[PDB]
Amino acid sequence: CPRFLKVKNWETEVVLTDTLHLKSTLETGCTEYICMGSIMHPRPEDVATKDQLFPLAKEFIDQYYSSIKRFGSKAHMERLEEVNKEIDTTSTYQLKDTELIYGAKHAWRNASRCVGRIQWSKLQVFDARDCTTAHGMFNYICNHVKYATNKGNLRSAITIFPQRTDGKHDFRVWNSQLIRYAGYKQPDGSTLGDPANVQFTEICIQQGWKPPRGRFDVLPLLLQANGNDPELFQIPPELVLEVPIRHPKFEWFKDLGLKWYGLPAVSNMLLEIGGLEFSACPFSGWYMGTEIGVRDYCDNSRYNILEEVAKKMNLDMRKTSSLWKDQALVEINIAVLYSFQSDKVTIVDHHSATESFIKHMENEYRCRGGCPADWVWIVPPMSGSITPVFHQEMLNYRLTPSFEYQPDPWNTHVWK
Amino acid sequence: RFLKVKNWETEVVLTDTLHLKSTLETGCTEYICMGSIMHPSVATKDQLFPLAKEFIDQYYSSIKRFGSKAHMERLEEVNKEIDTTSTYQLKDTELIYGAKHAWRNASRCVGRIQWSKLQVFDARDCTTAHGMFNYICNHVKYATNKGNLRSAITIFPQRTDGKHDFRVWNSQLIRYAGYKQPDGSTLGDPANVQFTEICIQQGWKPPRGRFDVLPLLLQANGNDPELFQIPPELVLEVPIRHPKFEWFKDLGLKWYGLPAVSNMLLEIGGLEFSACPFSGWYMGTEIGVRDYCDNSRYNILEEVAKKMNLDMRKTSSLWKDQALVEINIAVLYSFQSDKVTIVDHHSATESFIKHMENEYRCRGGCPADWVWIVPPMSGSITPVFHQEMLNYRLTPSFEYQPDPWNTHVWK
Ligand code: HEM
Ligand code: HEM
Ligand SMILES: Cc1cc(N)nc2cc(-c3ccc4c(c3)CN(C)CCO4)ccc12
Ligand SMILES: Cc1cc(N)nc2cc(-c3ccc4c(c3)CN(C)CCO4)ccc12
Ligand SMILES: Cc1cc(N)nc2cc(-c3ccc4c(c3)CN(C)CCO4)ccc12
Ligand SMILES: Cc1cc(N)nc2cc(-c3ccc4c(c3)CN(C)CCO4)ccc12
Ligand SMILES: [Zn+2]
Repeated sequence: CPRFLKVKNWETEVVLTDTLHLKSTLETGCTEYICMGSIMHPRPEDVATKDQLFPLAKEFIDQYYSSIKRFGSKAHMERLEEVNKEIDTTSTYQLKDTELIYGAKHAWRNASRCVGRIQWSKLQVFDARDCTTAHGMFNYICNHVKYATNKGNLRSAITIFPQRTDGKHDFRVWNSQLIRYAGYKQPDGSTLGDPANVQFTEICIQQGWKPPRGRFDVLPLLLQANGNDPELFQIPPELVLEVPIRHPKFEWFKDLGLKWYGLPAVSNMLLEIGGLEFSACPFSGWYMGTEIGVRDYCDNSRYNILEEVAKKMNLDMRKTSSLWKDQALVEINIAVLYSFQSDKVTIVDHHSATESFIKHMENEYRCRGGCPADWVWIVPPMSGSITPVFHQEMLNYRLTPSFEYQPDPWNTHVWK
Repeated sequence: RFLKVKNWETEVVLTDTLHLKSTLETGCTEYICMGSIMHPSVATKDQLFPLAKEFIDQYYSSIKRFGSKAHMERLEEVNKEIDTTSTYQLKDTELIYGAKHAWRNASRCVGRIQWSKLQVFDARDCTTAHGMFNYICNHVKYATNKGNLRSAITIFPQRTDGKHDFRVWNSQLIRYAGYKQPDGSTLGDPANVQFTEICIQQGWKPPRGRFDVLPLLLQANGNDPELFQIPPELVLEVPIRHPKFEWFKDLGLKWYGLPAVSNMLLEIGGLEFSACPFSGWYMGTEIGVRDYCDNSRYNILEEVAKKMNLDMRKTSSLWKDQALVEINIAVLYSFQSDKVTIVDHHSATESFIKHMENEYRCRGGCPADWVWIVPPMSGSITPVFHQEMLNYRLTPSFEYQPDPWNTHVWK
């Protein structure tokens, strides 16, 4: 590996120099002969053995004491010794509160696919490592939602449940986000509600949930403590801030009956710090408008929102070259942004977010020596080339602490 | 080993074995991916013969005559020719095969379902810039075809010692000049400001309009390049108007019909063709008229939004996005109305998915660069957005080469 790699911005001609990639610890999936940059992800018995844990913990503790300008100190050496004794005698170790907070913020700071990382150091960390039951998890999650929502002035936050021990006592949130709408596949094939959530909805109903069978039924929480079987809980509806979607010019848009929830809280990823694995760690921020997945709702039978909007706009839907899909996609995204701003719910448009990210990326190159960034996920899903990330070259690599994918729990769980 | 790629809308999984036959580096490593870097990075007798062999082998394998009589005879003939001349010459059949397969292997090209329909013009006998101009005129006339555009490539003599290169200095056969105004705005096409100044310094007398077709600057056998004017009756153009906004035509915009890329290098069996202009037809989003100045301060993007009376105070109004869609509607509407071949990004990406399926079935895979295949607008409502791809470098190939004015020893 060469010591300095350059990235160029082809609009501004600015060149940045990356050295931070020398600190990457996980494989990308690419090789010198093949690039897997567009692959989305390139057993339970296995937890870190003692001998695998030692070097990962040292690397994290070193990095932590380096960041607080205490590298090589008495404090640093005593912590190393203390961690090594814990691993020696218990096969694991416990993070200090300060290291837990540092590790969670840097897992976000290192998330190469996240365009909102300019915010990385303003993360509220909730330590739920004292949790023991699904009821306790529900309590912790309700407080998280209430704190993060903050009556529409959203605050990014993470709640960290106990780390993995032997792999048979994992804490898991089975939801993919804390707030999602149910989806119901009808006998004739059409979809009621959110088609993205049909499978998990079926699991909840299988587990005993009584579905209202509407378009916007907030799913229950499915929570697993200490490897036990997961248990169902209803989020108090007053904790779920929602926004009705309307359009600033099209009076008929509201008649589509659409709304969306304010808080994106992803809960099916894994947080890795110093070799420790926090398999339940829901984190939340606020939305970028393009993320809001209302366009895939069915309006009726075979017409989704995108098509219905085009019909109501009276666009020519016969030929594709009329760009009716593009026109309707813009109007939907205009409606989303206008509705959140009107109700004073935090949201960011893709122009502002990518513009902030470029400034963040420059600051990180200057102050940190690099900024891992996954162009394939950073560029927004519409109007790519008119955002400043499109012509920005990026280097992708995996730093630790990190957020990682993990198997869906229903595939791996051993039912009691 | 075998590698799988999933489409997350259709859940189709394809299995890639063809990447195993790749031997040029991508730029990535196990620890750093350079998928968004635009370019991450003469032949001796010893280097040449294995490359020539590999290509001859795959050629005779493709015509199902591997290990045949004529196959063995060709390897011996090529080997002897490298030994005595330090290079070798491709047969016409091989030249056509190689050119089509360089297109087939262009991982960044969404239009490759057409790869086998390519008219190849052998210009390896050319000796002078005048001859290059002749070959290029014939290429343009054939490819334009009164608006029924036909894909084509013209291939000039291969590199020898590196001091006698043939080069087309233009980036495309047809482009508009760009004039940086002391004002501060740009007259004409801002993307061509540098080459425009090189043409002026070379003696071109600029008309200083908005749509001045640049002269050809042609370099034969390493000599200094020479200027030529393409006959205007050969340059097919389309006035840009809008099917609903009658004021769009008042922006006075137009574009040329023939995209013909002339600054890339074609590599076949170890031989290097530094002058090989290739042309097809446009995808509507490629047409970079949005970056024109309408006045001394506002973009076509800004001018369109202004005439649509959009709110341009805040980005969240998405005025840029709205105007961008309307400019692309007009481009497509204008080419179709004038019966000039064009493809929209929905049809093109849809065709590319079908191309991938074909290629995985018959070839074992298809190298594809997601970063370049996804169109520059409305990405997620095209079928390629959710299509996983594998990117790898197969030869024959089209390659980047430095601008000739940074390497040329002037005399
Ligand atoms: C504060 C406002 C935030 C915004 C606007 C934002 C924006 C985004 C967007 C637009 C994506 C890609 C979405 C997609 O492709 O569908 C993303 C991905 C991601 N975000 Fe952020 N994010 C925010 C906060 C956070 C926080 C607080 C965390 C964690 C502490 C986080 C961690 C991640 C990760 C790990 C990914 C990649 C997920 C994956 O690989 O599957 N984000 N973010
Ligand atoms: C026939 C219709 C064709 C269409 C619609 C088409 C479309 C495109 C598009 C949209 C791009 C990317 C454009 C950009 O990023 O600005 C591209 C790239 C490319 N095209 Fe095609 N193309 C066509 C024909 C051809 C032909 C005939 C050749 C050569 C024989 C070719 C070779 C290439 C190459 C080499 C690239 C990548 C350039 C690079 O690596 O820098 N294309 N094509
Ligand atoms: C905190 C936060 C705020 C926000 N506005 N967007 C976010 C988007 C993601 C995200 C985006 C894509 C994605 C996944 C998560 C899940 N992985 C595991 C599957 C692949 O797809 C995560 C967190 C977000
Ligand atoms: C290559 C690539 C780049 C990028 N930026 N995002 C991607 C997102 C997905 C994705 C994954 C799961 C998913 C959906 C999208 C949404 N729909 C289709 C419902 C099913 O859930 C797949 C590939 C992506
Ligand atoms: C034949 C044909 C038809 C068509 N419709 N589009 C095309 C686009 C390209 C192309 C696209 C992008 C690009 C470059 C060329 C030049 N390289 C050297 C720098 C990187 O940028 C090439 C050929 C095309
Ligand atoms: C990462 C990436 C992906 C992609 N799909 N396309 C890209 C195109 C360029 C590009 C490079 C040079 C250039 C222009 C575009 C055109 N304008 C900006 C005039 C100046 O020349 C750079 C990066 C790209
Ligand atoms: Zn890569």
